[PDB]
Amino acid sequence: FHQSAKDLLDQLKLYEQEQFDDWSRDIQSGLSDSRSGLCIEASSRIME
Repeated sequence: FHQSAKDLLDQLKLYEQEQFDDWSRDIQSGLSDSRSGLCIEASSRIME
């Protein structure tokens, strides 16, 4: 049982790391490209 379950645990951890690797890059790219560039503050409107 342990042999099987342990190997599964290793596979689970490897998948997690792969998804994190992408996730970290994803957010860093988004910010550095289009969402870190001096976010425009919210403003109210009454003219329209």
